[PDB]
Amino acid sequence: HHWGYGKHNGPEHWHKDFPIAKGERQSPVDIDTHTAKYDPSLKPLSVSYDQATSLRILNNGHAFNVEFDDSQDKAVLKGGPLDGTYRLIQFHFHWGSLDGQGSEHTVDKKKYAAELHLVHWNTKYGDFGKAVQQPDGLAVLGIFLKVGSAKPGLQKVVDVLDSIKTKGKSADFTNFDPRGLLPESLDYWTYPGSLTTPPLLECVTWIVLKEPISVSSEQVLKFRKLNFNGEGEPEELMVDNWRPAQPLKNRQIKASFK
Ligand SMILES: NS(=O)(=O)Oc1ccc2c3c(c(=O)oc2c1)CCCCC3
Ligand SMILES: [Zn+2]
Ligand SMILES: [Zn+2]
Repeated sequence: HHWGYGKHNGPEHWHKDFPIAKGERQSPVDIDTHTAKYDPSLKPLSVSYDQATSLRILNNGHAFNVEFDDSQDKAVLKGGPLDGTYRLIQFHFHWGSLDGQGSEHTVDKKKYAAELHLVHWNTKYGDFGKAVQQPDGLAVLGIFLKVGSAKPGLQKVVDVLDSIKTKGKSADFTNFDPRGLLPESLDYWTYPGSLTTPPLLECVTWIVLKEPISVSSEQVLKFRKLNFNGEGEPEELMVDNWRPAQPLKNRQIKASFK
């Protein structure tokens, strides 16, 4: 039926509605450190979020995301394996039913408690809608979350989750600075991939940071209180909203660090 993350509408069923699910560059993938290739040509990432303008946070039934005003050339991502400028549009997370799983990408088969995705679109295509139709239309910055000390910058996000527990619930979320979610180092791995939820378009240049951010058990726990269902319906806890690793095929994962 409508795709989801359940046993009867989850990732293993998506290909029926979206044939590309079995494509040549699907995401996520497992990053093998034995085969990752250091590319001395890769430029450092350039992140300019000082002018980022958050608008609201919403539960869309697949996860929760914070939307940004992508009108002006405000918050942009450039450099790295990218050509041109990419505007930040929104960010969301993927997490598990327990600390031992939740991330989409894995490193040497290791799974993290959650994964943060900052989505950006290539300005040369005019708008977000037209970018998804191109192989270099989007750039998603992926950040792993491990359980440990608390991340101050994430507190504002977790404290507001109470008010958007069910699908359809939205809340104004202004003045949130995404810089507080970034790790110390910007070293990264990169490869061409796709969106990890339907429509699964292969229009993403993936940039996965090597350094995970630390979040407390208390913080991650609040993610698990959200629901997939809308208000006034069978309760189905929003947990394990991640897609398993997909076949690497003929792709090569490059590293910006030795
Ligand atoms: N893991 S992820 O960043 O690829 O997740 C997604 C998957 C699909 C979308 C889509 C849209 C978006 O804004 O963020 C997305 C993030 C809107 C329309 C394009 C396809 C669906
Ligand atoms: Zn080796
Ligand atoms: Zn995602």
